[PDB]
Amino acid sequence: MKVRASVKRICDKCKVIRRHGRVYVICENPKHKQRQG
Ligand SMILES: [Zn+2]
Repeated sequence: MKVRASVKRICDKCKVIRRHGRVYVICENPKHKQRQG
């Protein structure tokens, strides 16, 4: 899975996760819930 997206942290609550060659962006703020790929 690959997409032209580079989910980066936005505020002091988002965290970039690392999984099967995949990445996620989870945060208390729902506006920062992103995921690479
Ligand atoms: Zn955030």
